[PDB]
Formats: sequence, C-alpha cells, structure tokens
Amino acid sequence: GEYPTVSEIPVGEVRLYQIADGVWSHIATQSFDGAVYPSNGLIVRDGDELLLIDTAWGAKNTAALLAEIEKQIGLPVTRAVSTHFHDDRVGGVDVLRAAGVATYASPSTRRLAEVEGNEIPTHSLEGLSSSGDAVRFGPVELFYPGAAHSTDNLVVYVPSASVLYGGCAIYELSRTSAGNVADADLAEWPTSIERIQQHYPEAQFVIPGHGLPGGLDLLKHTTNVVKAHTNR
Ligand SMILES: O=C(O)[C@H](CCCn1c(-c2ccccc2)n[nH]c1=S)N(Cc1c[nH]cn1)Cc1c[nH]cn1
Ligand SMILES: [Zn+2]
Ligand SMILES: [Zn+2]
Ligand SMILES: [Zn+2]
Repeated sequence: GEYPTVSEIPVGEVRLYQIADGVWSHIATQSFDGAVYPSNGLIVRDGDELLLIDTAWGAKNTAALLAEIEKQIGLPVTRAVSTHFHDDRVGGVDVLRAAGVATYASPSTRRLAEVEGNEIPTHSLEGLSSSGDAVRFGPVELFYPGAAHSTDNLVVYVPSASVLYGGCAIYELSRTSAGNVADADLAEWPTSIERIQQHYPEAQFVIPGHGLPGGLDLLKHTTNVVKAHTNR
C-alpha cells in the first residue's frame, strides 16, 4: 500500500508496513524540538519467530511496537539488533529485555551507549569491528560500512527480499540537509556509503532511518547531502 507518514501515525502509536514476504518496516513518530519526525525499524521473519531491528524510539513506543506486532503478525520477537548507540535505536532496550527479547549490538555500539548513559543491549556481536566486515545473523546479514552518521553505525541486508536497511547512515530523498551530525564522521561518510554500494549492488528496496523507502539512489542522494554539508 501507501507508506505511512507522520499523518497516519498518532504520536505514541506504531504502524507496520509489509515490504516483502516476511519483511516489514515499523514506523513510529517522535516529537523533538518543536517538530514531529517519523522513524523506521525493520522486522524479519525467522522461521516461526521474529528478529527485530532497532527500537521504536523510547520505552513507550517500544511497548506499543510489541503490542502492534502481537496483533498483526502474532509471532514472538526473540531477538533484537540495535544498529547504533543513539537513543532512537536503543531507547526501549529495557522494555525488550523485560518481554524476554535477547538484545544485541556490536561492542562498539555497547561501549558508546555506556559512555552516553543510554540503555545497553545485552549481547555483543563479534566480527564487525573493521570497515567492510559482514556477519550473518539468522535471516539477515549485518554489515559495518565504516564511520558515517556515527562511528558504530551498522546496515542490515535481507538476502531473501533484497531489502537494504540503511538506518541513520542513509537519508530519504526528501531530506535536503544533513541533520544533527555531531557524532558523525563527515570525512569518511561517503567512502562508507560506497562500501555499501559495492557490497549490495543488487538491493531492490532501501529503507532510510527516517522517512520514505526508495531504491539504491538513496545512497547517492545521501552522498550529495553529506558533501554539500561538508562544503557549507
Ligand atoms: O537528524 C536529526 O538531526 C534529527 C533526527 C534525530 C534522530 N536521532 C537521534 C536522536 C535525536 C533526539 C533524541 C535521541 C536520539 N540520534 N540519532 C538520530 S538519527 N531530525 C531533526 C533535526 C535536528 N537537526 C536537524 N534536523 C532530522 C529529521 C529526520 N527526519 C525528519 N527530520
Ligand atoms: Zn543517531
Ligand atoms: Zn540472552
Ligand atoms: Zn535516526
């Protein structure tokens, strides 16, 4: 159908969107700093259970995500992966943990989360410490492209559906300016996106951390925006 926007989503609520067989995005909204912005995560079917990529941003949003999963899919979320250490991706980890979800992130993510005073996913993902590293995690591949929006950002690929979840390292087409880039490596960002490009040239669906999915041109768009900001 039509991809959900802040319009179709009351703040505190979560919509699911089916991208492919056994793949969904989860879309939530958050009011920051006067404005309302949407946020995407992923859900991937793993036999008779569910792998969750990223929290719905907050303990209350995350509890609403689980309820909305329990309602629309009715399969249990057994594992969750946070793609970076910011609160929009780990906020709700405690809720997940209380519901019996095993929470995972790279050591680099866990370290920064700890330093940040954020919630810390329980389990460590080994083998992602070097730019270009990939590891399998059930029905997805996890990929560390190098520093971009943050030094720890991961991307997620669903081989079975050619879905690339970029997380916050990839911007939607609508987004004309770099956001908060305080934690970013602007100097390495484009090289990291090129790694993503070179590793997943067959991706059919590209999901940005925020906003509307597209194809692989989201990667060039983000390059273009990051480079204009570098040049500001
Ligand atoms: O990228 C940005 O800076 C933000 C989105 C912040 C989401 N976020 C956060 C975050 C932001 C607030 C609280 C906790 C975590 N960490 N990493 C990311 S990505 N907005 C609003 C903004 C502030 N400055 C410039 N833009 C950008 C946005 C995305 N989609 C719609 N707006
Ligand atoms: Zn972030
Ligand atoms: Zn465990
Ligand atoms: Zn984000």
